[PDB]
Amino acid sequence: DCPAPPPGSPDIRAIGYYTDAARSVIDPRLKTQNDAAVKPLNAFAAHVAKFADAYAKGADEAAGRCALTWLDAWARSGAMLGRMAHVNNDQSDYMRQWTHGAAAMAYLRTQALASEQQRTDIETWLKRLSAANLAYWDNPKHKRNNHYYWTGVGIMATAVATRDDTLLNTAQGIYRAGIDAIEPDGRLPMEMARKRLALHYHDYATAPLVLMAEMARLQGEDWYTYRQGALERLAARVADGYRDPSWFNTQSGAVQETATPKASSGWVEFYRLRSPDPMRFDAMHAAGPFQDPRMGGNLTLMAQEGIVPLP
Ligand SMILES: [Cl-]
Repeated sequence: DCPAPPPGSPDIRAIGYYTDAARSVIDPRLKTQNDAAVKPLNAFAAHVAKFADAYAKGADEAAGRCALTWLDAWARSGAMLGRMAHVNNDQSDYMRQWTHGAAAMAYLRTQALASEQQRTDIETWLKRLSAANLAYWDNPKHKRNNHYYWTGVGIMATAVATRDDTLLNTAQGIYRAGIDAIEPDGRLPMEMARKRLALHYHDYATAPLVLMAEMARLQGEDWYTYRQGALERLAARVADGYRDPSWFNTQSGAVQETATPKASSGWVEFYRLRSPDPMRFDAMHAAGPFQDPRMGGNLTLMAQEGIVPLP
């Protein structure tokens, strides 16, 4: 039931796989190469989320403890705190952002079961990852698109799990940077620049923003009041776009790739409970249930049961 914690190397060597300026067309050879290079990272995320979801079913404290054993093993090896090797882009940094998010979400969900040593080990590691991922964004040449918002997932989950007001403020700034970037017509310009993937990337940018706001409810706060309505305009564009892509087609200059909502689209499971117009999200909700390790696991269940199971 609990496989051995897998190796948590300090180092990452991921491979970018888009061929065009708009990062909208995939080179399948490079995608296959990247998949193999980052398999340990994706496997770690998938398993800690699987264990957290199993813990959330109840009567399975062993599953929660399994997630903590895996997290503690990576914390003790200094996983991801070494070299972010750069081959053709910053894919290694993006992988550290997403994997920190998965790890921090799993810790947030399972930490009630942590030993004293596991809390110290894991929290120290998650704070070191927060600082390292934040520092990446100090260079203004790193464009603060959806990768920046995704960085906020791990920072926010670490902030809540450690009750760190400084990290909570940092995460709030990242969330608000995304909200502030929404234009009156609902677009996020850096995601609209992704041609046939413009809808996909508006969905993918919405995901971490919603998840951050949902984690803020764990501290009693309602982040949807910040620039209230702006996130709704973006979310409504996404839902509309799955029905009729004509606005994304015109504004992006490309016919959108045909796709069903999946995985991280499960932000809708939370957001439909917050929106003033919930029923407009029914068609996206019907594509569920939604699971994404980078968001903590089963979004459909967490929206009903809460992100953190209670003991
Ligand atoms: Cl290298």
